[PDB]
Amino acid sequence: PPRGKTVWFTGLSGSGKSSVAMLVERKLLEKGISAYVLDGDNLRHGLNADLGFSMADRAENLRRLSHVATLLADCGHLVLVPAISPLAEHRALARKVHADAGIDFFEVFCDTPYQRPKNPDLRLTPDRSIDEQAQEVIDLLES
Amino acid sequence: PRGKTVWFTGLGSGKSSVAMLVERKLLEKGISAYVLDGDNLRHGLNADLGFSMADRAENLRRLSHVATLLADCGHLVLVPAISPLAEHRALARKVHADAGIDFFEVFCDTYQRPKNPDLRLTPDRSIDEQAQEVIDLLES
Repeated sequence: PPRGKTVWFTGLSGSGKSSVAMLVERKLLEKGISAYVLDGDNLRHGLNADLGFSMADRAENLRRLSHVATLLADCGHLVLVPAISPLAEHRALARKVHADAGIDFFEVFCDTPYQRPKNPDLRLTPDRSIDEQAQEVIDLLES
Repeated sequence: PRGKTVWFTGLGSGKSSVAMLVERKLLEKGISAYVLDGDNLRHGLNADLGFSMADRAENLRRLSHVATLLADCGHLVLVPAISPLAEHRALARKVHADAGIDFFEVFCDTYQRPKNPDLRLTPDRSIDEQAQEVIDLLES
């Protein structure tokens, strides 16, 4: 069965990660693509209910989130992950988990101890409308 | 359209074989089935866990949530479980009920024996017939 891919959105709270991810989801579902917004905050209620909010627990939450993304992508989904992921190592580990799974991984930086990504696939900035920004993610996936 | 979980339990009892053959037959019919293997999850998602009593319980708790997540995404989730104890199965069941996902317990007979499974698979049955019995349950 077909395999999906992951778009990982990193950036400070208030940078529009969840808004953009949700609009991309809607636009992809209209396309007939099984898109899915994977939010770590939701996972915290069930799967990840053992974790707290220490830095170590946040790293672990993200490590787990990257494996849930590869699992959903293995199941065919276009996974959209809005996660602050402030450390480069958070994003590097998620990238490595995807490489090992053979799942394509796109990093989108929603720009405003946050370590700024040097080489994202796409950098979004607040001049543009959320609709425009969503279309830029869509253009990235279709390129 | 929400999926469902089939939870296979038993001792070599043919659990992973029936789970795989059901997946294959469902995939041929255009049904999005998926075999969710706890040991595979231990190499990735659950790589933080050891093998203590508490760890084995946590591994099952997490597996049950992964199943509900996948079923919520529309998959028919097939779980060749290592869940010898009744309380294990009960926890998995409760997770599914709390999520509003239908849960089917399939006992691959040959450890606390299931008292009230949806289906009992008997070892005299050719594994084509066993998988077909599972599919018939799912299609009824």
